[PDB]
Amino acid sequence: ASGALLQQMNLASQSLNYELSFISINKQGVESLRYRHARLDNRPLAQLLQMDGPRREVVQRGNEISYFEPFTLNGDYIVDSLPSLIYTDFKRLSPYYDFISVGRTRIADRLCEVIRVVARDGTRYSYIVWMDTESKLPMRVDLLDRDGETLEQFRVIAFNVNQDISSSMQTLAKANLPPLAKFSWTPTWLPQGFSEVSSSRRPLPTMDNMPIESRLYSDGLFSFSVNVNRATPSSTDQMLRTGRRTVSTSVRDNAEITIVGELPPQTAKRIAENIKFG
Amino acid sequence: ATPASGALLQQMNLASQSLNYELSFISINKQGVESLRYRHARLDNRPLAQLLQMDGPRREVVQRGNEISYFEPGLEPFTLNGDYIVDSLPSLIYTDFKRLSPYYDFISVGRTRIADRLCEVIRVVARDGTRYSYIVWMDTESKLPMRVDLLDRDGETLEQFRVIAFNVNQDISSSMQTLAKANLPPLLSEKAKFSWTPTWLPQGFSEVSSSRRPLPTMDNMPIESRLYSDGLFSFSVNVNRATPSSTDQMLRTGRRTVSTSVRDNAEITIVGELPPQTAKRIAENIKFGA
Ligand SMILES: CC[N+](C)(C)CCCS(=O)(=O)[O-]
Ligand SMILES: CC[N+](C)(C)CCCS(=O)(=O)[O-]
Repeated sequence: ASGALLQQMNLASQSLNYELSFISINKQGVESLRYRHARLDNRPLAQLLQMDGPRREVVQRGNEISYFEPFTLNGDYIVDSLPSLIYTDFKRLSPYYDFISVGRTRIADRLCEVIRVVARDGTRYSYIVWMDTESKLPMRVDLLDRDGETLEQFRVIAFNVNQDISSSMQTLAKANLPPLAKFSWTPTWLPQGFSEVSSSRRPLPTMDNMPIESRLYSDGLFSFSVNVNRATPSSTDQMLRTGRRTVSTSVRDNAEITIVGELPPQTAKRIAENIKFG
Repeated sequence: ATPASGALLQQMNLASQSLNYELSFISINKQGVESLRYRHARLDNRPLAQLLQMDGPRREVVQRGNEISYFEPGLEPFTLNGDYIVDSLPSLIYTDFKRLSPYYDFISVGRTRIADRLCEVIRVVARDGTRYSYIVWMDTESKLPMRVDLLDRDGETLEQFRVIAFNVNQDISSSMQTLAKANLPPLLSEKAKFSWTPTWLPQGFSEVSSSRRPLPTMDNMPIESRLYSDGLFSFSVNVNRATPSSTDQMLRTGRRTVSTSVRDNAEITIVGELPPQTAKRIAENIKFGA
């Protein structure tokens, strides 16, 4: 029951005290991170630290996420390294994802269940998760191409679980932190599972205050934005894929459509070229 | 009010040999990113160590005094004599920097954060431009190595050692305490002078041992070996009787260079952590009948 195992991983991630020492591998290279999580006063407490170079820090205290290099904002979880699929509602996903068992294997000196998370309609990237058989915490996570090429890799190098909370986190618990629309277009085609999260109109940083209209879509796991703005003679069709960011611009009619998010290029384009106007 | 680079390096060496610690590190090279764990302690005025491969089959290597035991996937384990576990730590760590200094330069490149620690950054370069070099990041408190790169003469990195998490001075683990008293696999099993010597060696190198060994051939063809080291890098000069099938060739993989040259009736093959150019220069400077 992979579905159940994945739900358990999510739950372990949200409710245990733990420290993960892990590396993030992608085209940029091998980055060294530390994540600490705890529960204190029935409230989440977390720290993501960049280990090498300048001291980039991010902390979570309840729904306050404070960033450091010096602000804070609201959110239910730290984003985009610590594998956002760890905070995924897998019950929400099951109708349109397959969870596939690929057996057990040693990662980080632990026996792990290995599970593929694939969207049924062949439309998105996929994950494969190695989870600790005891703690249920994620030991390794690969983000994969539709062609099986790896875009991003999360690998735990050392960890501990169930220990009492660091002086750091014990401090952070009390320490004071920094604290801080209707469109004329819709997408006619979205991959099975996606639904709108928010809409916004934003003035572009240009001499004309030219609006850009954005819809944020998510399927509980992957997310992207559809951005529309009035076309100019300098607007062009183009595709850029780096890692998990695809930027797909297409010009249709008098509009500049740009899709930004975790999507195979093909899918982004298919969305772009299915927006109905008027 | 900060020490010369050589004093720092000596400190790191000392820290490595006398502290109890655990390094969780990755070694990066053309193979990929491999995840290792190294534990070191001293118990009964004796070294105690464990190198564990963290992913896949459970490859383990352990040190107890001067015995090194090798544990493997579905294999009978064995023990050898050795002063330290190899392919663990970069060899750089066991180095005697007092010894190296007449022929190496130790160059400060400042301080930087590795593994949430302020580190001194130091290049270790051989003065005669003859070898690969290292750059070390060393924890400013513990003195332990936090990162180590081995570099081409062109600055390309051949191998990288990076600690991801570590602890120091913490109690010797009950796993390690078990090892001290554990049953180790039984220890598993020539002294001569030759007619040839290398006339050119990089500044610093000196002979470690000599041996004559019968090759695994129908004729019991001897092969004569001199092991050289400079305290950091090491190589062997191997001579054997040339055959019609003996050819000049160079193979460099990572930090193994195999350089064969045939001069006169001899097949000379140099094996070790040396730039190809240097290996060849040694091979083609052996005299015979000295
Ligand atoms: C086939 C070549 N590219 C564009 C990289 C496609 C890779 C597969 S996909 O759809 O997941 O991006
Ligand atoms: C000079 C070109 N090659 C041999 C490829 C670069 C290696 C330089 S080396 O071996 O001395 O570091």
